[PDB]
Amino acid sequence: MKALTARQQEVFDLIRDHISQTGMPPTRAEIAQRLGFRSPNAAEEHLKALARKGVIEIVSGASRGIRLLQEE
Repeated sequence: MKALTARQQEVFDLIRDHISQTGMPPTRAEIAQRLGFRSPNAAEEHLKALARKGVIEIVSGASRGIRLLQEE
């Protein structure tokens, strides 16, 4: 249906893993630090590619604010 590339699928798996442990979605600092990104704008660009294909809503304003929608 809508296929995800390997490093954007690592960003999507950290969103599902923090909801399964805590209830809530992660910050853009947790996505850059826990997966291992040298520039935090590369973690933000893979998060934008997940919203542009159609799998998440980025709630722009809330720090822990990424709502899980679709995969397939």
